[PDB]
Amino acid sequence: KSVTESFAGMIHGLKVNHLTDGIIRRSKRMILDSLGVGFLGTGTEVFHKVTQYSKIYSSNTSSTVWGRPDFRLPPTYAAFVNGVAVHSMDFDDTWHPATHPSGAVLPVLTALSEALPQTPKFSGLDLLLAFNVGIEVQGRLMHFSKEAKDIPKRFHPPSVVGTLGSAAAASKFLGLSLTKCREALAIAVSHAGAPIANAATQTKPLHIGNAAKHGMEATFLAMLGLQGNKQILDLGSGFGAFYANYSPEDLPSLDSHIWLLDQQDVAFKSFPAHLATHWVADAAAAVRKHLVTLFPADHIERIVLRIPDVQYVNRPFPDSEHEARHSFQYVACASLLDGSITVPSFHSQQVNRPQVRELLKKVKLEHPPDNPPSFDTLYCEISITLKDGTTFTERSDTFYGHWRKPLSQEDLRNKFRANASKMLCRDTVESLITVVEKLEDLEDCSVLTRLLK
Amino acid sequence: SVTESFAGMIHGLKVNHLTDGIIRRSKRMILDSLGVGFLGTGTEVFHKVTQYSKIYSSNTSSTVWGRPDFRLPPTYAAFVNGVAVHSMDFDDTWHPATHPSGAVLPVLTALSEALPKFSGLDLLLAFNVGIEVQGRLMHFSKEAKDIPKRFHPPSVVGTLGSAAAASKFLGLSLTKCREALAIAVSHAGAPIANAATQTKPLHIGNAAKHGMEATFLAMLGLQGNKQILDLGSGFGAFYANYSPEDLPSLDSHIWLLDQQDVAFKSFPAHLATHWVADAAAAVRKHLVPADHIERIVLRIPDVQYVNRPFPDSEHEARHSFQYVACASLLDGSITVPSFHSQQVNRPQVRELLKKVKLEHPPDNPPSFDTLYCEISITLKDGTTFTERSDTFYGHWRKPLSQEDLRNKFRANASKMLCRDTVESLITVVEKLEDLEDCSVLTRLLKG
Repeated sequence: KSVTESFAGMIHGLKVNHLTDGIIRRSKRMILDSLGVGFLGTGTEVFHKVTQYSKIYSSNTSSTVWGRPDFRLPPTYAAFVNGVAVHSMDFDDTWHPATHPSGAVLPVLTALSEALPQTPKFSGLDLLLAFNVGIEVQGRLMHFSKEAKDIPKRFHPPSVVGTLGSAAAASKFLGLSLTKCREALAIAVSHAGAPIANAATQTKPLHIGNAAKHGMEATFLAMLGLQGNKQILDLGSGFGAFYANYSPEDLPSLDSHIWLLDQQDVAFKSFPAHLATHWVADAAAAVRKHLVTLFPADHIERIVLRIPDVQYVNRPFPDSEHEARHSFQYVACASLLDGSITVPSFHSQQVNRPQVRELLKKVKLEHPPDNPPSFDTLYCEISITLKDGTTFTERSDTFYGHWRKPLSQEDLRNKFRANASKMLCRDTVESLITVVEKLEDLEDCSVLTRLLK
Repeated sequence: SVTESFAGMIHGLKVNHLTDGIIRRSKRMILDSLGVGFLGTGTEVFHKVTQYSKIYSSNTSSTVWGRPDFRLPPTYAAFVNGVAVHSMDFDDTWHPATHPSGAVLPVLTALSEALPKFSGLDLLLAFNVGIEVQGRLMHFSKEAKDIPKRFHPPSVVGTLGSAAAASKFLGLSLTKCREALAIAVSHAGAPIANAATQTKPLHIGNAAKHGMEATFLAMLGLQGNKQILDLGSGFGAFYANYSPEDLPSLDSHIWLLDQQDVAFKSFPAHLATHWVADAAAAVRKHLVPADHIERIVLRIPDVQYVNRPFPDSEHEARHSFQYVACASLLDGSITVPSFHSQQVNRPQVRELLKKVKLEHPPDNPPSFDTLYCEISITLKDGTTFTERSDTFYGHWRKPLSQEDLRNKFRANASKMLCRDTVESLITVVEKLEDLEDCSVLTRLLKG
């Protein structure tokens, strides 16, 4: 047969009986983190704009807009705005090969659980199964091109593999047949193109939104019988259009299948910025220990960041939240000036402080050959020379939260608490934590969705 | 920057910049698009996209061309109407390769209805702005001159052209036009493989839809990359060897449509097969005998997604060099019903399809501007006949006359509309220049 048919086979064939306790732990962590960052993102300008746009549409079915119990959107637009919320602050999870896999799946399954209830109630295990199918389809697909393991320079993966992950999760959750799962994937491929250039702008979050949206839309068109190319995932003129040196492979038998999450964990972010800057901040946080026992900003000779050549996060003078989130230089100098980087660190009011500008003017980037542009092998080394000639240097190979040194469950819960506390009552936050941690045992998925408002 | 140059051109151009040529050609393009859309509203693809779209409703709405019994939001109205226009791949063709009219006209129509007076000149201005933007974008990559092999141009340049036309028609500021383009870029990716199947029409639909959506998001103030058209990591992500250039100053600007006409199709198939049919129609003149032929050799470029020696369905038949050749030989002509399943899988067609050999000489590159088709038929007794078509009637080198294009419109639109309504549409489009309000044209689409 074909690789495309293999993907349809994996989506259709996988059952709750194939889920492992490891992927269930990782899935519950991913879901809790995604909900927290979404709730936080509901306060952004981007989420406001996408909800003001979406509100003009209405349907016979509708779904919750996270944190805002006063209005509902069609399931498509609800998933759209919720994915925007999770990716509104570049604060959701990161995986390897490079993508942001949770934001494109969870809002879709939530909207479907509300919008299209099955005659048998949806269970937490059904949500986990569809979630892991989407997470598996993306990533399993990314291993068909080596460049997917590097930080992207052409297309933004969450719009490419995230869209097909959405389609796979929706097809699984609703219960589509083998060939309709295939057709949902083939249709989603024609909704999957978006460039990396918009990463530093107000548009970037919509890459998750549409990824959540379009996949669902493809599934709907697949249910109506709309057909696509039977070999869309193993043609260079099909899905392979998004990757250089595309090299697809058949999927393994379910008897020999191993979930990707059981072998490759996700990284969780501590502050809302590009993952590469999490190395920068860490290195900066170390070197500041030799300078501060307030930072002596008035008399610093220079700041040197040894960091790989990722141009779209090379921003010596960012103006907005979004540019600061994609700025090596701002993250380094802000960590040096304040002593830590958190959410308010990326407010444009804070980014444009005169101390930030004067210290920022001193930041030099250096790209040594030994460190490649990849979240798995990237490092950051920071050197600060004083006007008196003294030079200090510290290096970060792995930061707390990276898949090599993951956040503890307590720290991930506390991130969730701090984020959700702007939208949810305390008791709602604690109950939602409980429900997600015990999601595998949840007889009725409604319990989770009813807490998102 | 080039991006700012596009925003400048879109905002700056006025009705007074419209030329006699681009108006004549725009009226031809619009009439053809309406006819082919009405024809396409009877297809399964239109059914699928309207059964999907009907679930959405908004404060404003717009006409569904073949189904006046309900209304859609202008977004979904443009979606399904563009689908109808591209439902059987019988839209027009332009150079560099794209299908620029199908992605633009439904958007301007839905906007004139949903979000009100717009004049025929305002419609023509926004339409030509979209067409111009598509042309200028395609001139930034060499492969745009060729028949596509990775992305489907109407989903890439058509999306930004739609966004430009919508932004122009609604009246967005300079920077909001720029932002509409930057947002549209993030909605613009679709591969050529789905060209050979039932999904293909949606590439126009989404191109009409997403462009409009981008404009709406721009109107709300959503920002994108201000130099999206100057980055290979931006719009250039869709092209090999992307090399953008500034647009000429309005002091020296020339419309592209005024220099490069569009080709109009005679039968619903990929434009390349229009060479094949023409050549085939010639060679049978020396024969008119399906059972007396040794072989059929069809010289034609290496375009794999129209290389289907044994098609299964409607969509493969529309993308089959071999089927077009064999149907032309058997019937003497190709018409719309020629692509029905019972006509594709008939035994005479199969007996000839088994005989078709393709040859790809260097003289044939995969490009609509330099393509030719040469067909040779050898009989079992050794007799060989050869005929060649370098340009077919309807190609921009031999464009369809007004009589033939009007008759195409009549034949197609009459499937859905009362023929007197068809004549009224002929007059209104022919006289669009003097039309006080677009309402007159859109009312005729109620029928």
